[PDB]
Amino acid sequence: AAKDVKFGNDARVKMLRGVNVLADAVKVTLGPKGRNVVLDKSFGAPTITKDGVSVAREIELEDKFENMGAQMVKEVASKANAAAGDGTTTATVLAQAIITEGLKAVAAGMNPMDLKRGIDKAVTAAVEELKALSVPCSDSKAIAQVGTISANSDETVGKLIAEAMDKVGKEGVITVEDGTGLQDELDVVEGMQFDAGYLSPYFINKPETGAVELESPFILLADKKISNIREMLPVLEAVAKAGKPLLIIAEDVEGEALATLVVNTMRGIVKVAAVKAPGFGDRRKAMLQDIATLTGGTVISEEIGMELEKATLEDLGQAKRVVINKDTTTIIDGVGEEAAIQGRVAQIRQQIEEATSDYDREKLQERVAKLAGGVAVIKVGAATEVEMKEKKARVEDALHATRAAVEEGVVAGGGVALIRVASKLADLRGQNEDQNVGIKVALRAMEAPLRQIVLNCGEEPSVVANTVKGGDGNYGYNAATEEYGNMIDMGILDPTKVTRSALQYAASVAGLMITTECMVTDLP
Amino acid sequence: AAKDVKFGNDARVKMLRGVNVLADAVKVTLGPKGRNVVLDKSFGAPTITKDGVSVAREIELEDKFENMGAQMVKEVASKANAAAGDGTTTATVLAQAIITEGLKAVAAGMNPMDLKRGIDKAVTAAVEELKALSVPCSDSKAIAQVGTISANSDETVGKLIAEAMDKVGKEGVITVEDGTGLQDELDVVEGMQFDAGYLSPYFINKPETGAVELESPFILLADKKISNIREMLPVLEAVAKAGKPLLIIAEDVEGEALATLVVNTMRGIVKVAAVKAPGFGDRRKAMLQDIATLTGGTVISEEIGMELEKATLEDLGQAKRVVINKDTTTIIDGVGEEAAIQGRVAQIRQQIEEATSDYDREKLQERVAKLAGGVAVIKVGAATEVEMKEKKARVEDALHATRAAVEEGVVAGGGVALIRVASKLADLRGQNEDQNVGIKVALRAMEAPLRQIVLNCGEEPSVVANTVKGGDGNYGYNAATEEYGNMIDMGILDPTKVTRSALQYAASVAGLMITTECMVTDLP
Amino acid sequence: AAKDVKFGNDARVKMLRGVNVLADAVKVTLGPKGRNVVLDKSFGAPTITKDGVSVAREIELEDKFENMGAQMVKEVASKANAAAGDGTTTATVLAQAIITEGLKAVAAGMNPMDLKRGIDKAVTAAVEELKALSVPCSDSKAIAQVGTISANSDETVGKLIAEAMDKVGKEGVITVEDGTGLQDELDVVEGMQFDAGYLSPYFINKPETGAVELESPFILLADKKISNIREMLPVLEAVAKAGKPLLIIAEDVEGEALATLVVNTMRGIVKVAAVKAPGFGDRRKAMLQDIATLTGGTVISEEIGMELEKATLEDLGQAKRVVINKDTTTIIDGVGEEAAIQGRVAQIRQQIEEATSDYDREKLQERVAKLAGGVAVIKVGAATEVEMKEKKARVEDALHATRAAVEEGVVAGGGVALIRVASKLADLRGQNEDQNVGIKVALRAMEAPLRQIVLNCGEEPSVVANTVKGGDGNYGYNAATEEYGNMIDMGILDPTKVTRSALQYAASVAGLMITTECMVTDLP
Ligand SMILES: Nc1ncnc2c1ncn2[C@@H]1O[C@H](COP(=O)(O)OP(=O)(O)O)[C@@H](O)[C@H]1O
Ligand SMILES: Nc1ncnc2c1ncn2[C@@H]1O[C@H](COP(=O)(O)OP(=O)(O)O)[C@@H](O)[C@H]1O
Ligand SMILES: Nc1ncnc2c1ncn2[C@@H]1O[C@H](COP(=O)(O)OP(=O)(O)O)[C@@H](O)[C@H]1O
Ligand SMILES: [Ca+2]
Ligand SMILES: [Ca+2]
Ligand SMILES: [Ca+2]
Ligand SMILES: [Ca+2]
Ligand SMILES: [Ca+2]
Ligand SMILES: [Ca+2]
Ligand SMILES: [K+]
Ligand SMILES: [K+]
Ligand SMILES: [K+]
Ligand SMILES: [K+]
Ligand SMILES: [Mg+2]
Ligand SMILES: [Mg+2]
Ligand SMILES: [Mg+2]
Repeated sequence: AAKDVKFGNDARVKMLRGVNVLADAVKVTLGPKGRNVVLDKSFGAPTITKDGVSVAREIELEDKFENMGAQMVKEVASKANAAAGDGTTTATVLAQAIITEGLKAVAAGMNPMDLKRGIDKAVTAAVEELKALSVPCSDSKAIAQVGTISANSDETVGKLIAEAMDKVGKEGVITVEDGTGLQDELDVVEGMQFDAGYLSPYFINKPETGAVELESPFILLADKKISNIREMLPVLEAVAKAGKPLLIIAEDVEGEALATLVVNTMRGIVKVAAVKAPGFGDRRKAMLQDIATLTGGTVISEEIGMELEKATLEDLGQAKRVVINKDTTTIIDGVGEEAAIQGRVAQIRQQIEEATSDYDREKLQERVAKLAGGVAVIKVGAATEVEMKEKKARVEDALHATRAAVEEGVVAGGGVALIRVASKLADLRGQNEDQNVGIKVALRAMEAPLRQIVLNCGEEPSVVANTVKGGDGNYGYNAATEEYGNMIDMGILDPTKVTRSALQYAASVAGLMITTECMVTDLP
Repeated sequence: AAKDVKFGNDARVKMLRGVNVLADAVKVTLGPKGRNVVLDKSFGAPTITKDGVSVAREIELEDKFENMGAQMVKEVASKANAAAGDGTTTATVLAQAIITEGLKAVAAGMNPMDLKRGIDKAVTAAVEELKALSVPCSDSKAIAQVGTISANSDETVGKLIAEAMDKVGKEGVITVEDGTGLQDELDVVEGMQFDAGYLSPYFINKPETGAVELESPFILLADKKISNIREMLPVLEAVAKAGKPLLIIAEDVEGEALATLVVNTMRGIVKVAAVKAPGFGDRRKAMLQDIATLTGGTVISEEIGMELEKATLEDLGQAKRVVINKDTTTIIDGVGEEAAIQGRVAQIRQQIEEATSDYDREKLQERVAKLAGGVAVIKVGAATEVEMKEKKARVEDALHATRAAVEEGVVAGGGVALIRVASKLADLRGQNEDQNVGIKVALRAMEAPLRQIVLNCGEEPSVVANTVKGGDGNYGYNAATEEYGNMIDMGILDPTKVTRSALQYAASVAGLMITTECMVTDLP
Repeated sequence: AAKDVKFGNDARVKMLRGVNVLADAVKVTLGPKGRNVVLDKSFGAPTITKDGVSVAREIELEDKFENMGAQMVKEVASKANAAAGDGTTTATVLAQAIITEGLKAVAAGMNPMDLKRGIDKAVTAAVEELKALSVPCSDSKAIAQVGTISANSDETVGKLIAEAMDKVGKEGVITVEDGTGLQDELDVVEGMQFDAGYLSPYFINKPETGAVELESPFILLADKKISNIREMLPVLEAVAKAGKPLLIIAEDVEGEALATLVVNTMRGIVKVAAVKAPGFGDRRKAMLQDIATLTGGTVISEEIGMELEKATLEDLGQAKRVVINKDTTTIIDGVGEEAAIQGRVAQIRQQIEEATSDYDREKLQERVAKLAGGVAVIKVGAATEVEMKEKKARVEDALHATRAAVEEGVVAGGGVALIRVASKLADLRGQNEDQNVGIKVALRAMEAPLRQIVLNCGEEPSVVANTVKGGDGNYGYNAATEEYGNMIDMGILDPTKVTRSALQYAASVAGLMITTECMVTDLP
C-alpha cells in the first residue's frame, strides 16, 4: 500500500500534537486530586475513572502521524508500569515535558544528537542521586504506607499487602484472585511456586493473563517418562469421573503424550495441563518429592521399578487451585499432611550441614523456602462483573510496586524526590552548549510531576514548587490535606524503582522523538 | 478505533447539554400533573406515557459527548430506582439541578474539588436529617397510601398491595402476573422463593426488569453437576416436543453445557433457564426434594442409580410460572399434590424436635416457612394487552416502593421533605467559601422536585415554594387538588429510602461531572 | 439508536401537521356526498374509495413526528370502530377539531391540564345527553334503516339484516358468505359460535377478512392436550383421504403438533385449522361434547380410556362450513341429527332447574341458546363476482352497526345529534376560565361532523349549520337530497353507541396531545 511520508518539523509537529492529546488526557488524573476522565463504551453507560492506565489505553487518534506520537509514549509508559508496578501517569507527564522543551530546542536550531546526549547524562546522574536519596522500606508501617499509595490511597489493600508480607515474608509468594464478596479478604495456605512453563500454550483458559488455572485438580509426577500416553490412559479415566481436572507436571512429556494430550484440551470434554518439570537431572528427584509431599501425593517412577499403570486415584497429589503461567506454575493450598510436610523440611535442613558447597546450600534453601514459606492469597472481592476484572489488575500492580519498594527502597512522593534530585544536579555540564541545554531540559521536566499534582488541586504550581524547592530533604506538599511537612512522616512514599523507571522510560522515548527525522504510514 | 477527545469547558458543556435533553424530557412527567411524552415504536402506534422510567430508557443522543452525559445520569437514576423501588424522575430532576449550578460555579472559576466536598457535606447532613424526619409505616392504611402514590394515585393498586402483604405478612413473597379478565385477582397459592440467580444473563427474555419470565415451564431437578450437553439431549428433545420451556436446577451448569445452553437458548432451544442450587451437602439435597415435592417432580441422584438419559417427561416438575433474578428464583403455583406437600411439612416439623442443634431448628424452619407459606399472586385486571402490561408495570413498582416504605419509613411527598431538610441546613458551612457555594448548590437543588411538580401543574413555582417554606412540618402543596394541607393527612407519602436514594445518586453523578476534565469517545 | 427529541411547541405543531394530513385525507369521504380518494397499488389500476377506514389504513408519513401524530389518531378512531362498529371518519373529524382548537388555546398561554379538564367535563356531559336523547331501535323498519345508512344508503343490505334478525333474533348469530348468482338467500341452520381464536395466524386462507375458512371440514374433538403428532397421525391419514379439511378442537395444541401442522398448511396439499376448547374444568368438557353433538362427532378423552391413535373416521363430526376469526369460531350447518341435538338440549334444560347457583343458570342458559338457536346464513347474490364481494363487505359492516343500534338505541344522523347536545350544554362551566375555554372547544368541535358532511356536498357549512341550530329536535339537513326535514322520518339514523364512542375516543387522544410536552423518535 502506498505510504504517506513526512519529514522534519512536519513529522515532529504531528508527533508532538499526538503526544499532547495523550498526555493532556492522562495527566489530569495525577495525584490524590486527580480529575475524572469519562471513557465511552461501545454500548451502555460510560466509564468514569481517575486511573491514568485506563485513560491511556483508550487513546488512539484519527491522524496517523499524530497517532504514532501517542502510541510511542504509551508503549514506553506502559513498560515503566510493567517494570516498576506503577508510574504510568508520571512517566507520561515527564515524557511530554522533555519532548516539548526538547523540540523547542531543536526548532531553535540546536543539535538534536547533542540535545539527546545531555538529556541522557542528566538522567544517568538523576538515577544515581535517587539511589543515594533512597532509604529502605523494611518495616510494616512503611510497607503498608507504600502499598496504600500504590493502591491509590486505599488503606485496606495496603494493609493486606503488608499483612501478607508479615506472614510469608517480603520475598514470599503472594497471589491475587477474585473470590465472592463485596469486600476483600486474605488467606495463608500451604503451597509453593517454582518456575515451570506450560508445555503447550493452548492449555490457557484465560487469555487475559495468558495462564492456566484448574479448580481442585490432581497432580502427577515423573521421573519417567513420558514417551507414550498408553500408560496415561488408566489414570486419565479415574480422573475423568469426579469432575476434577487433571494436572501433569513432570517430567518431560514428549511424543504423542505431548501432542495428543493437547488435542483433548481444545475439546470441551477435558481439562488438563502440563509443565516443563523439575531442575534435574538429579535435583528433580528432590524437587518432585517436595511437590508430592506438599500435595499429599506419591512419586511413582520406573527407576524404582513402579509403573504408571499401577498408579491409582489416590496415588495423585492434590490442591485447591493451580495456576500455570508462561514462565511459572503455582500451587495454592496443597492437601498434604502437615506432619509429612514438616518432616520433609527437617530432612532437607540436615543437608545444610551436609552441604559441601555454597552452591548446594542455595538450592536446598530455595526448596525449604517453597515448602516452609507457604502462599498468601488475597481475594480482591470487588463485587461487580466489571469491577472484579479491573481491581484485580490494580492490586496485582500495587503488590508489584510494594515489592519494588522492598527491593530498591523509597523516596519522598508528590514529585518531591525528582525536585530534590534536580537541585543537586544544578552544576552538571556537557561537552558543549547544546548538551548543556539538553541537561537543563531534563532538570526542568523533573518538576512536572509535582507541578501537575498541584495544578490538579486547583492551587498554583509555581508557588508550591517554589516553596518546596526552598525547603530541604523530604519537606514537600501534601496534596490531600493541602499542607506542607515531611513526606516520609506523612507516609507519602514512592518506590524508588518507580520514580527511577518513570524518568528513564520517559527520557528514552523523548530522545527518540527529538532524534526523529522521518515518519512513514498508510494513506488516510 | 480512533477517538474524539475533548477537554475542560468544551467537554463539560457537551455533557451538560446531553443531561439537559434527558432531564427536560424526563422531568415534565413528574408528579400527578405530569405532561405526556410520546415515544415511537418502529412499528405500530406510539406509546404515550407519564412514566419517567420509560422516557429515560429511550433517550440516546447522536452527539457522542452529549450522549455520554445523558447515559451517566440515566445509570445513576436507575441505580436509585433499583435500590429504592421508585424515584427515577426525582433523581433526574435533582441531578440536573446540582450539575447545572455546579458547572456554573466551575465556569466562574471556583475549585471543583471544593464544590464537590460542599455538595457531599450537605447531602450527608440532609440524609441524616431525613432519617430523623422519617416515620414508620406501621399499618395497612399508610401502606395502601404509599402503594397508591407509587401507582400514580391509583387506589385499587394500593388496596391490592396492602391486602397482599396482609395475607403473606410484611416479610413474605408477593408476585405479579397478567390477569385473564377485567377484574383484579389476589390469591395465595403454593410456591416458594430461594436465593439463586441465573448462571448467565442471556437467559433474560424481559430486558426491562432484567428478569427471566417462563410460562408453564418444566423443571429439571438434578443432584449432580452438568458439564456436558450430550446427557441432556434426550431430556431436552422431550421438552421442545411438548412446547414448553425448561428450568434447570442442579449443582452447577458449566462447560459446553452452559455455552450451548446459551446460544441455543437464543433461537432453537427455544427457551431454557438454569440456576445454581442453593447450599450444599444434605441441605442442598433436602432443598431439591422440597422443590420436587412442590412441583410434583422427582429429583435425579446418581447415587440412587438414576441417570439424565433415563429421565422421562414425568421426572420433571411443573409450575404455572417461574421468575429468575440475578440473586433470586421464584416458583409460582407448583403442580405438586397437597398430601405430598402437607406430608412434607409435617416431616420437617418432626425434624425440629429430633434436632439436637439450635442452629438446625432455624435452618429447618426456613424450609417449612417456604412450603407452608406459599406465594401471593396478583393478577392485573384487563383492559387490553397494552393497558394490562402498563398496569402490571405499576403494581410491580408500587410493590417495590411499599417495601422501601416498610424498611426505612415515610416522609411528606410533593417534594416537601427535601424542602424542610434544606431549611434546617441553612447554617451549614464548609472549610472555605467554595465549599460553602457547593452546600448552597445542594440546598437549592433540594427545592427542584417541589418546583417541578408545581411547574407541571401550570402554576408558579416561586409562589408555591414560598408558601410551603412559610409553612411548617408536613404542610405542603397537594398538586392533584391544587390545595395546601398536611401531606401525611392527605395520604401523599414517599418512602424515606426513595427520597434519600434519589438525592444521593443525583449528588454522586453531579460530583463526578463537576470534577471531569476530559472525555474520550468514538469518531462521528 | 440515537433519537430525535422535540419539545413543547416545536413538538406539537409537528403532531398537528400529521393529524392534519390524516384527517384531511379521511374527512373528505364523510357522508353520502363524500369525495373520492384514490389509493395506489404496486400494479394495475388504483383503488377508488369513499370509505374512511380504507383511506386511514394507508396513511403513514415520512417525517417521523408528523407520522406519530397521525398514528395516534388512527389508533383511536380504529378503537372506536372496533367498539361501536362504525364512526372512524366521524371520530377522525372530531379529533382534528378538538386538537386544532385545543392547541390554539395552549399557544395563547392557557393551562393545558385545565383545557383537558374542561374538554373531559363537556364530553361526559355530552355522553349523558346522548343517552337521554337516544331512542330505542326495535322494529324491523328502524333496524333496516340503520343497516341502510351503514351500507351507504343500500336499502337491500338493511333489509337483509332486518330479515336475519327477524329469525335468529336481535341477539342471534349472523354470518354472511358468498352466494349463488344475482339472488340473495337467507336460511337458518344448525350451528353455533363460541370464543376461540386460531392458534396459528398462519392458518388463514383469507388474508383480508383475517379468518380461516374450511369447506365441509371434518371436526376433531379431543379432551386432552395434543403435543406429539404421532398420536395425531392416523386421524390425519383419514383426513388426507376423502379430501375433507380438518378442524381440531382440543384443550390446547402446542409443541411438535403446533409447528408441524402450521407449516404443512403453508406448503399446500394440506388443509387444517386448530382451535382450543373454551372455558376450563368441567365446563370445558361439557362444551366439547356440545360441539360433538352438533357436528355428530365423538369426544376423545383420556379418562374413559379413549386413544387419539385409535380414533376412526366416524369419531369425527362434520360441518358444512367453518369460519375461525382471531376472536371467535363459527360452525355452520352441523351434521348432527336433530334428535341428537334436541336430546342434548333437554338434558341441559333439566340441569337449569337443578342449579344451586345463579352463575350456572346463566352459563347453562348460554349453551341451550347456542344449540337450539342455530345460525342465520346470509348468501349475497350479485351481477358479477367483484360486485358480490363488496356488497358482502357492505353487509358485514352494517351488521356491526345494527347490533350497536339494537343495544344502545339510535339518534338523529347527519351530525344533528352532536349539534343538539352541544346547544344543550351552553351553560356548562368549569372551575376556572381555562376549563371554560376547554368546554367551548369541545362544544364547537361537536359541530364538525355536520359541517364536514355539508362541505362535501359543496354547500356552505355555516349556513346549513346555522339553520339546523335554529330548528329543534330531529330537524336536520339531508345531504343526499340537499333538503331539510326530520332526520328520523327520512331514515337517517346513527347508532347512539357510534356517536358516543366516536366523541369519547376523539376527546381521549385530543386531550393526550394537548397535554404532550415531548416526543422521542428515531433519526431520519
Ligand atoms: N497525599 C499526597 N500528596 C502529594 N502527592 C501524592 C499524595 N498521594 C499520592 N501522591 C502522588 O501521586 C503520584 C501517583 O499518581 P498516580 O495518579 O498514581 O500516577 P501514576 O500512574 O504515575 O502513579 C505519586 O507521585 C504520589 O507520590
Ligand atoms: N397529590 C400530590 N401532591 C403533591 N405531590 C405528589 C402528589 N402525588 C404524587 N406526588 C409526588 O410525585 C413524586 C413522584 O412522581 P413521579 O412522577 O412518580 O416521579 P418518580 O419517578 O421520581 O417517582 C413524589 O415526590 C410525590 O410526592
Ligand atoms: N342522507 C344523509 N344526510 C345526512 N347525513 C347522512 C345521510 N346519510 C348518512 N349520513 C351521515 O354520514 C355519516 C357517516 O359517514 P361515513 O361516510 O360512513 O363515515 P363514518 O365512518 O364516520 O361513518 C353519519 O353521521 C350519517 O348520519
Ligand atoms: Ca456508541
Ligand atoms: Ca530551552
Ligand atoms: Ca414508525
Ligand atoms: Ca452560584
Ligand atoms: Ca477546573
Ligand atoms: Ca350548490
Ligand atoms: K490516578
Ligand atoms: K409520573
Ligand atoms: K483552597
Ligand atoms: K364514507
Ligand atoms: Mg500509581
Ligand atoms: Mg414514582
Ligand atoms: Mg359509516
